[PDB]
Amino acid sequence: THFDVIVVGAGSMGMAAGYQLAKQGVKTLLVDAFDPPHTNGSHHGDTRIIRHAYGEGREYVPLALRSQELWYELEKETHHKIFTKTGVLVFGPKGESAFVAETMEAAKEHSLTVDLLEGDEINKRWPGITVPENYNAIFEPNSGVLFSENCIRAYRELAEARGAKVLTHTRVEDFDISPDSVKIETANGSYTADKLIVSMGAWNSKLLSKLNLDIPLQPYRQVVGFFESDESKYSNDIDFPGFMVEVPNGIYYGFPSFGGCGLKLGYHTFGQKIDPDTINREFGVYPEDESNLRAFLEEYMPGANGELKRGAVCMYTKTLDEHFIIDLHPEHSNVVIAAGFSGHGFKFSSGVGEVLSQLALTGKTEHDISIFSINRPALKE
Ligand SMILES: *Cc1cc2c(cc1C)nc1c(=O)[nH]c(=O)nc-1n2C[C@H](O)[C@H](O)[C@H](O)COP(=O)(O)OP(=O)(O)OC[C@H]1O[C@@H](n2cnc3c(N)ncnc32)[C@H](O)[C@@H]1O
Ligand SMILES: O=C(O)[C@H]1CCCN1
Ligand SMILES: [Cl-]
Repeated sequence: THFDVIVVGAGSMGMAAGYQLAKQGVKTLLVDAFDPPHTNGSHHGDTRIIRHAYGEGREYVPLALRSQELWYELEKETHHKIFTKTGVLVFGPKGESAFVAETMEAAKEHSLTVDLLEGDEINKRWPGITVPENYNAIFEPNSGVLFSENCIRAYRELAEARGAKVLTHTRVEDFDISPDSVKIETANGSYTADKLIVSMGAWNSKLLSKLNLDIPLQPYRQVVGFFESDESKYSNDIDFPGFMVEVPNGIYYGFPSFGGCGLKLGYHTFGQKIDPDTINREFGVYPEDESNLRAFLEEYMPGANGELKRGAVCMYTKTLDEHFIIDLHPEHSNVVIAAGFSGHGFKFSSGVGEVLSQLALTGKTEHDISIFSINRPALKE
């Protein structure tokens, strides 16, 4: 019940941190409210996009590239499938998309490998896409799709084999922080360590107040749907890409069909404000769930608009500036916080696990994480 490090929340970020700590022989306890991977947090629905040319900001590119190399390393270490190089297509109306423009600027700044296309060039290259002639695109061939549940399961199995312990179905209810130690309280007992990593996903919005932190964090209910599609156009086997696109009523993202699962789509810039303990996790309970998806499909990917095969309900946790929080607690250098991933953190989770392990062990990281500071002005109302 004493450890070197305790990770609270063994999800996307926490489980990666656990792997990085265990690989260094650091005796780690991970505590999760469920049994990860699971369907109650932010990491299910099978698949996640990884992009390198980064439309949310060119400053994420180093972490994206480091994370990509870590995912290739993970592929080699496990029998679970980690990554498929689908490429990622980004498109939008010419001159009317900040996301597209920043994606292009990031690629230029970092000498990333991309193709530039416009109008009917897009429809011709990828049968099944129907964009207007005034749309332009940037395609990144060497990014792709992560199997997110498999990533967390592989990190867990590898960490446990090296002696990490995973206490499941155990909610942390409170914390007690001292100068020279950390303590968590649960119904199944209290545990102590030298250092704490706090990575509770959407529950960071509810429980960071138990560490005397007051940070705006808003959970959002974000659905995805898998649709019966024309496999001769939308299969990964015919090189249909992953995508993240801007259109006049917002940003949508999606995935090619893998083994006939259907094209998967989500709507990024809308979701319901929720609390993670009362969210309705059934797909289709609000009319928007299915209708906002088919509105996009009928316009832009009309042969991927068949029967709904599967739906899922997941959560984002947004900061006011939609940048992450990765830092030491301002009052407690033995406490590390990972929060506020704002709907775009999974791809970085391998690199973030490395950052969190460095912060926990040394109070520093070799990564540049200034944009993720817990003290920055734009976090606050
Ligand atoms: C929901 C979603 C997210 C998403 C996305 C599509 C959807 C529908 N598409 C993405 C994409 O294509 N590419 C990408 O890079 N990101 C994408 N995202 C976002 C991403 O999935 C999230 O940013 C990321 O998963 C956040 O990870 P985090 O580690 O913060 O969250 P988590 O995996 O849910 O893990 C939190 C864990 O904490 C446990 N927990 C909660 N409360 C407690 C307490 N009290 N005690 C102990 N454990 C606790 C949870 O159970 C969970 O396992
Ligand atoms: O993180 C990404 O790549 C996009 C996909 C959906 C949400 N954010
Ligand atoms: Cl998130």
